[PDB]
Amino acid sequence: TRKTYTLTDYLKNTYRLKLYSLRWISDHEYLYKQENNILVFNAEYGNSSVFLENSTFDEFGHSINDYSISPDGQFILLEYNYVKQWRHSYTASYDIYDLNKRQLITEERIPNNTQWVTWSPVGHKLAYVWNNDIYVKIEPNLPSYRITWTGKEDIIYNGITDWVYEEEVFSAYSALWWSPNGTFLAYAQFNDTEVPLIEYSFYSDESLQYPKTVRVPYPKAGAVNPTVKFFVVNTDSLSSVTNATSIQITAPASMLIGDHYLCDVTWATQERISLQWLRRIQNYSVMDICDYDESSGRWNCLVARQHIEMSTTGWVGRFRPSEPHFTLDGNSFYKIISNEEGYRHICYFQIDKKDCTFITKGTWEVIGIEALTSDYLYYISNEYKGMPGGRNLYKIQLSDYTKVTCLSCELNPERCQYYSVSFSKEAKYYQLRCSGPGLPLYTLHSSVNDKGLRVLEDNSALDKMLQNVQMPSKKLDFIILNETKFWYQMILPPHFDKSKKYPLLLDVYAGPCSQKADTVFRLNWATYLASTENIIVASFDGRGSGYQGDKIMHAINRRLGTFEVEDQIEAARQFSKMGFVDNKRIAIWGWSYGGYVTSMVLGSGSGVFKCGIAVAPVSRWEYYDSVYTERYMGLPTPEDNLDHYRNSTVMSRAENFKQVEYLLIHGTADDNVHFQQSAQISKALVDVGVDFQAMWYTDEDHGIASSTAHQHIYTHMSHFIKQCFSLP
Amino acid sequence: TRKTYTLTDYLKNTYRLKLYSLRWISDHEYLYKQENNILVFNAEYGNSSVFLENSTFDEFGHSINDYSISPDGQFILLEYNYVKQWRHSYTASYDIYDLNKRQLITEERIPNNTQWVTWSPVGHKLAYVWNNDIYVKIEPNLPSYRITWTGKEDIIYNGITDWVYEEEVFSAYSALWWSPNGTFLAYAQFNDTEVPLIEYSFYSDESLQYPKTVRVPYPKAGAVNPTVKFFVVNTDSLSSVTNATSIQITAPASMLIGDHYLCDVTWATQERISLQWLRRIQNYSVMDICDYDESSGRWNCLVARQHIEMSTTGWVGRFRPSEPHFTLDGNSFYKIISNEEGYRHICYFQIDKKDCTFITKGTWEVIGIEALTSDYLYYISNEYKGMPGGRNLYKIQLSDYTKVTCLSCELNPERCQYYSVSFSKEAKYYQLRCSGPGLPLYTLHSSVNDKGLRVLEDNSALDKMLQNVQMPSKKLDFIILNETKFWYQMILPPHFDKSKKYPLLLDVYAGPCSQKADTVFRLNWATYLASTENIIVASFDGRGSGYQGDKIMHAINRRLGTFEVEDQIEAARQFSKMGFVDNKRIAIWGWSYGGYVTSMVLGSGSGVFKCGIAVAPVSRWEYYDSVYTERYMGLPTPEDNLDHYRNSTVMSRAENFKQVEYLLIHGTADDNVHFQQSAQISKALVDVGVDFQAMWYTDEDHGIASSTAHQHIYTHMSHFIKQCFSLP
Ligand SMILES: *[C@@H]1O[C@H](CO)[C@@H](O[C@@H]2O[C@H](CO)[C@@H](O)[C@H](O)[C@H]2NC(C)=O)[C@H](O)[C@H]1NC(C)=O
Ligand SMILES: *[C@@H]1O[C@H](CO)[C@@H](O[C@@H]2O[C@H](CO)[C@@H](O)[C@H](O)[C@H]2NC(C)=O)[C@H](O)[C@H]1NC(C)=O
Ligand SMILES: *[C@@H]1O[C@H](CO)[C@@H](O[C@@H]2O[C@H](CO)[C@@H](O)[C@H](O)[C@H]2NC(C)=O)[C@H](O)[C@H]1NC(C)=O
Ligand SMILES: *[C@@H]1O[C@H](CO)[C@@H](O[C@@H]2O[C@H](CO)[C@@H](O)[C@H](O)[C@H]2NC(C)=O)[C@H](O)[C@H]1NC(C)=O
Ligand SMILES: *[C@@H]1O[C@H](CO)[C@@H](O[C@@H]2O[C@H](CO)[C@@H](O)[C@H](O)[C@H]2NC(C)=O)[C@H](O)[C@H]1NC(C)=O
Ligand SMILES: *[C@@H]1O[C@H](CO)[C@@H](O[C@@H]2O[C@H](CO)[C@@H](O)[C@H](O)[C@H]2NC(C)=O)[C@H](O)[C@H]1NC(C)=O
Ligand SMILES: *[C@@H]1O[C@H](CO)[C@@H](O[C@H]2O[C@H](CO)[C@@H](O)[C@H](O)[C@H]2NC(C)=O)[C@H](O)[C@H]1NC(C)=O
Ligand SMILES: *[C@@H]1O[C@H](CO)[C@@H](O[C@H]2O[C@H](CO)[C@@H](O)[C@H](O)[C@H]2NC(C)=O)[C@H](O)[C@H]1NC(C)=O
Ligand SMILES: *[C@H]1O[C@H](CO)[C@@H](O[C@@H]2O[C@H](CO)[C@@H](O)[C@H](O)[C@H]2NC(C)=O)[C@H](O)[C@H]1NC(C)=O
Ligand SMILES: C[C@@H]1C(=O)NCCCN1C(=O)C[C@H](N)Cc1cc(F)c(F)cc1F
Ligand SMILES: C[C@@H]1C(=O)NCCCN1C(=O)C[C@H](N)Cc1cc(F)c(F)cc1F
Ligand SMILES: *[C@@H]1O[C@H](CO)[C@@H](O)[C@H](O)[C@H]1NC(C)=O
Ligand SMILES: *[C@@H]1O[C@H](CO)[C@@H](O)[C@H](O)[C@H]1NC(C)=O
Ligand SMILES: *[C@@H]1O[C@H](CO)[C@@H](O)[C@H](O)[C@H]1NC(C)=O
Ligand SMILES: *[C@@H]1O[C@H](CO)[C@@H](O)[C@H](O)[C@H]1NC(C)=O
Ligand SMILES: *[C@@H]1O[C@H](CO)[C@@H](O)[C@H](O)[C@H]1NC(C)=O
Repeated sequence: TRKTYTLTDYLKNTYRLKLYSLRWISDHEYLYKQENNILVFNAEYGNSSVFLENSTFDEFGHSINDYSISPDGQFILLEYNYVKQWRHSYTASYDIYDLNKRQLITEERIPNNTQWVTWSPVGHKLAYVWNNDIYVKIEPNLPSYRITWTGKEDIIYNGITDWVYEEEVFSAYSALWWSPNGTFLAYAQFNDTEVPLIEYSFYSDESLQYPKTVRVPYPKAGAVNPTVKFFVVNTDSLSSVTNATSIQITAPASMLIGDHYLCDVTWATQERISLQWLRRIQNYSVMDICDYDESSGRWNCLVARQHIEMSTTGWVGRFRPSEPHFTLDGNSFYKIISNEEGYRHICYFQIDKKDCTFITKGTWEVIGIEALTSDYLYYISNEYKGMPGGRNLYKIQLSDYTKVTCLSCELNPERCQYYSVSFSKEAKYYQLRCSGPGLPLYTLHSSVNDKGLRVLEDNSALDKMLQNVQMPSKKLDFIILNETKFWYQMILPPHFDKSKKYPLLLDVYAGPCSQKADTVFRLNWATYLASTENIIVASFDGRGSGYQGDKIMHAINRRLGTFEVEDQIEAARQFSKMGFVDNKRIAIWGWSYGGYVTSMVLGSGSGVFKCGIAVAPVSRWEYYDSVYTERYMGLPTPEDNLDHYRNSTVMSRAENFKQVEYLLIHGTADDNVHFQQSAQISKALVDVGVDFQAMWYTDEDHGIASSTAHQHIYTHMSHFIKQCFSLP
Repeated sequence: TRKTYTLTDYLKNTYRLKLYSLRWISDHEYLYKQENNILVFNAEYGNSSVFLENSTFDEFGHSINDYSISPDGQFILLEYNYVKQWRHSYTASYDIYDLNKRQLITEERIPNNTQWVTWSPVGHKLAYVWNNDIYVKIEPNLPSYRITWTGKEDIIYNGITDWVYEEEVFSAYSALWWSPNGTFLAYAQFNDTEVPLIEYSFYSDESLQYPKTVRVPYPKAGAVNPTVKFFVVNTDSLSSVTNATSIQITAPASMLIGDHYLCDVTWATQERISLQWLRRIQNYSVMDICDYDESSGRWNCLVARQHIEMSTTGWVGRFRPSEPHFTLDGNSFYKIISNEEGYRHICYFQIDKKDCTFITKGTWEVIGIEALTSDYLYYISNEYKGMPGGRNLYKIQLSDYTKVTCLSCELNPERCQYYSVSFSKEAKYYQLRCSGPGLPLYTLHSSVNDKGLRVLEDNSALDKMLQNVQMPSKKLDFIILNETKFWYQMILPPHFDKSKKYPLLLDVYAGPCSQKADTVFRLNWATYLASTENIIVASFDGRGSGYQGDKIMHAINRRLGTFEVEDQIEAARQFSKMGFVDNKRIAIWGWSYGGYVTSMVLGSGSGVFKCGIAVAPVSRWEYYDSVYTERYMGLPTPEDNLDHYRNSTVMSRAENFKQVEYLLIHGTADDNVHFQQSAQISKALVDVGVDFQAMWYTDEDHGIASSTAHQHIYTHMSHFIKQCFSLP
């Protein structure tokens, strides 16, 4: 009786998870799409109205992929012809619709194949990138002003990031930043002239007779990196001059001496901007704070306002130096930095004083600063119950740091331990997003008195369905190794019986500053494996994992492929010693960094695992990109860390794979972890006479997320796992 | 008790067939390499002498890949630094050693990276190609004369073939032809300027940070083909002060009207050369016979000497128009052509006469003309016992065509039914090479009275080893289909018992004019499957197969992927009805064209096959090269045969694979059948949700022949077949 969570359930998404995505358009109103039409909600009372009826664009002749209302509510940007590129980048067509006179603007329209478009933060100015050059339109129906003329495909990028900056630094395609009231438009320019190209075939539809060769500037570890420059243009002067001047802001001398990166851009006030630069050896960063000089029309960054951030134990920041949050007057800012103990906490800075004051502290960390008002700073941390895998919203009194209120901890402690938040424009209201351990719960709250206004989405519908299925349970706990505690989670089959021996699958990622043991509720492949196949799926956060202090996170500095790999093997030993695991049936699998660790574990000769699956794995660090790799590994040169680069490859352990069953999978169009990486693993295995299973996914990328391939790969992996555990 | 022939025996070659490869140097002597030393043998008595010491180059410094003694015996070309290119092409370095003065020539030596080299047919002149240009050396130690100056990598080829001409037309890298006494040097010139390039990644050794992109001019079906020109140059009148003059021989107007190919070059006399041209629509070819004009210095090809060869049912020739065999005075010639019954026989032509006289006839075919004297013409045919899969040497009296004598049929009928032959210079002697059904047997014979002089190699050593192994047997027979007989062979497990049910694997190629059912003795994968796994391995020759007349061969004209696929299913259906076949365990596998047919069969929905394996298969004809594809399919244009091109793909049958187990294999560096072909197959399977097994071989080409890859692919396929058949 009562069905279980099956593979088909997962692949067909029969049990749908509901969410509540809103867009604040002011300090007390937000937009919500309720069945193809845009509604506007009054936060205060919960009442609404139709902002844009679903029939507004039926004869548009195109499927609108997304929309964007200008800050002043006067226009709406319609995106269509969406064509995905990398992780964040894509191109599209755009039309502007005048919401007042209800008409679609047909003159001086945004070009087709536009790479990026953004409204000014105030009013309705527009800035967009086309053919790698920046353009600005003061009015939707007027001609654009071209800002740059150097744009050149795969070579010069104005206003948009190149491959590595998009993926590893800004996690965005856009590289432009409007000043608060929209007067200035700041942007970065990347030059990839000497950056080597990764080349791979793209087969496309069957009708393409000759395969296409995709070529993208991609700097592998130790190769020539793109160089970068920063500029600011006064958009208010565009209609007064024929060719507005882009004033350059040069990097400090400490960065110019060698290769470096621009890693953060954050406006402070209408005439003050801050920039952080990072040396290619990512343990030294500098923040400049630059002011507009109204008499010279130039930007100057006083050395008395420069802030240095460096690390003696690792790289700076979790993945990059943190962003500052300036007070209204721009004279001070809050920033998350690692304290003397190695834990990331909020530090209060005066712009012209080098010593900051920490406003939080403890053996836990601040995840992020969410909002700042004249009286309070709101942040998310894992302080609650000392659970590094939990997240809660807190409020600290700027006039009395001992006054810290946890705003989400006790709301529903059993159902909610992992929160995310979304504040209105002036932080007058905030939407809380609970994502576990129970079903996601979305709520709205008033900042003036921190009172709950109402439940936005409680997922009652799904709760109703799941009651008729034997769902698995999840356990989150820790084990103590060398005096330090390390967390793990287990997806346990229904009616779990600890007096039995269950087969165990270790689900691993384990890249630096990652966390696989948390309180988030997920419906994924492990759900089906535990529920239907009675398999225990475990994950462990060992050395190198984040949110637990630098002692743990920086333990793998300059040594990827060691401690995080070993700790995974040790975790499996610990789990077997728990008594309910069948030592004859322990498997391991991972994707991406997880594919690498899995492969390293399978080739360790530990004898602990019977089989494993690596999906799109890194196989040798010299094949991965510079920014990410070098951050942890330094440079692959004899004078630096070449020996470890050469000693941490999967290929060097090929012989040991004779002891296990291995399934290797990779998408041929992977622009991130090149197919090359798995090509070298398979070749090494063939060379030592090792048999193994393999699967390539034609034209799929690092995500192997196309609908058909997603279903195909998880189906293939399920058969392999079931076979290895002989269920069947 | 007696081991079996195992997979390791196949992979490690424990049981080696001995050969006897001799090189005729005159009408009565030949060279044979024994114990690394080159000996010269007197054919008449069998006595020998050492020709060159295996130690002469003891300290040569390089590993000699091969040697080539000049016609006059005065010099020996040493080949080293061999680097393989495609199926026949490669580059290497060469040295010339003087046998008389026992000295290595050190002045004016052949360049490194030479693409082709060849002695003149007489004496010791040399002609070689380097950087795509032709050079001639009258003396080994003198400077060479540059014959061509237009050589350009991947664009202009002088004296060497481009990819398609190498693979599909000449089956050689060489595109130069010396006149009989070495006076003239004829050569072709290929222009691939507008030929599209196939591009694919080459990963190389682990140390290569960025994969390289290989690109080769390769015309896929319907694409722009390379153009060709033919030249003749007098090597007796070269000057070191003036650039050699090449005389062009243009193709006939019936050829110049559209795309065409040069398909054969054969010298008739010291001053007469014959050339055959073929239209891109390969059912029309023309032979020109050209004579040197001593007063003009030009070459004239009289129209009265033109010979047209066309086909109304298919293409011309087996794979191309056959080569002519001219008489001593070059006034007449013998050439194999399809007769009015559609059977290939020898026709006797007068150079200035249109009608030729057939000298052989019957429901069987001449395989090739092997030697010609004033009294007899020697040839190989499958006439004996009406077995299309057998081959014997015959001679026919030119003065009375009714006098035909079989020279090998009765030598040893039980052990020998498949012969190839090698005649000395003036056909005074001939070496017979029996290759089946028993162990290979090499013998020497004298033509005057067809005496069997002696046994050169009888493989008695191998015979002694095989008596201690349980070897499989081979059954060759036929089934009837619509009053027509089609042959098949079965490799039967040792101690075959017709009262038992054996699983069966259909080994298929089935390309046009192929033959898989024959009397040849082979030690291969099938030998192991039958001997050790007790699997019957069968092969069948259906419509489209060769050596049985055009009625059968041309049955698939303009329709590949139809009758040849259906006939394999029909054969399996019949075998499944036999008492000794387990109809629950019938599999099919093939490589290359056999990979295509295997895939087409598995996606047929016939229900006869449980599983199958396709290695480097063609999946849609538009992806394969023009010369081979168009020969059978015409052009992929709506006005020609595009519909069938689109209806004969593997991809369109994806859905029907849900009922079978399929293993798809392909080398990533396949320059012949591009990985693309399998990449589209897998994508189609993923798109309809059908699970399957796959394996790519990094950097392997169409042969997947490197030692490690070879062992790995056959090990992997063995596991697949055994699992499919439930064999321990
Ligand atoms: C939500 O409902 C309120 C209450 O009816 C609307 O409030 C408006 O408030 C102004 C000033 O207080 C009044 O003068 C208006 O008369 C009210 N609106 C109307 C239509 O009478 C508010 O407009 C509603 N908001 C949404 C998004 O529907
Ligand atoms: C991008 O960087 C390249 C250098 O990598 C710059 O190109 C050089 O430009 C100078 C002067 O124009 C030439 O003398 C050099 O020959 C160029 N070097 C190379 C390798 O091309 C280029 O100017 C930069 N582009 C921009 C817009 O800054
Ligand atoms: C606007 O100003 C920029 C910068 O002065 C101009 O860009 C220069 O263009 C010239 C050739 O026209 C080049 O020699 C320079 O190298 C360019 N400099 C930069 C920074 O790009 C641009 O051409 C001007 N646009 C117009 C319409 O005049
Ligand atoms: C946005 O901020 C800019 C910069 O402070 C404002 O522009 C300045 O306005 C003052 C007047 O208060 C002028 O004296 C300066 O010449 C302006 N400077 C520049 C660089 O333009 C601008 O007015 C603000 N925009 C809005 C809408 O308030
Ligand atoms: C190869 O054949 C050619 C052509 O038949 C011979 O060249 C001719 O030789 C005679 C002398 O006996 C000359 O008078 C002709 O002018 C030559 N013809 C040409 C085209 O050169 C040549 O002698 C023969 N070579 C050998 C080694 O026998
Ligand atoms: C050689 O083959 C071609 C193609 O099959 C024949 O040419 C014509 O082909 C088109 C279709 O491509 C048909 O519509 C015509 O009926 C075919 N015949 C003719 C005369 O056009 C061509 O006839 C063949 N040549 C010979 C000598 O058999
Ligand atoms: C094979 O044997 C013959 C003798 O039967 C050898 O001798 C003949 O050839 C020699 C040159 O090759 C001559 O010098 C002899 O005069 C000649 N003898 C006769 C009776 O004809 C011959 O050389 C031997 N061949 C080899 C390759 O060793
Ligand atoms: C090789 O073929 C090319 C192209 O067929 C010849 O060049 C011709 O084609 C060019 C376009 O690719 C035209 O722009 C040229 O006008 C045309 N003729 C010349 C002289 O370029 C090229 O000459 C051929 N090369 C040889 C050695 O025959
Ligand atoms: C072809 O290349 C080879 C390899 O460079 C040349 O051989 C010489 O090899 C020695 C070592 O064995 C080197 O020290 C020399 O530098 C090489 N070159 C020379 C000129 O000595 C060879 O000379 C080249 N030959 C031709 C015809 O190109
Ligand atoms: C999560 C992390 C982040 O928060 N900020 C910066 C960039 C986004 N982030 C990343 O880790 C990106 C990395 N390229 C992800 C990553 C790591 C790895 F080892 C691979 F093989 C492939 C891959 F895609
Ligand atoms: C045997 C045949 C011949 O005798 N003469 C001419 C060329 C050599 N010959 C060929 O068939 C060559 C073809 N490219 C072989 C061939 C056919 C096919 F369908 C493939 F997918 C791949 C392949 F390599
Ligand atoms: C909005 O459009 C949807 C179609 O997605 C339709 O079902 C619904 O009835 C519409 N609702 C309103 C209020 O127009
Ligand atoms: C975009 O492309 C379409 C079709 O190519 C064209 O009709 C339209 O006018 C283009 N719009 C712009 C702004 O270029
Ligand atoms: C930064 O890293 C390099 C490489 O390990 C190191 O030599 C240098 O001392 C580091 N700088 C600091 C401040 O730790
Ligand atoms: C031979 O022809 C080439 C090609 O044009 C030319 O460069 C060279 O100088 C010529 N040599 C003589 C001696 O005419
Ligand atoms: C004869 O047999 C062939 C196959 O051998 C089949 O395709 C055909 O339909 C049959 N009938 C005739 C009249 O050819």
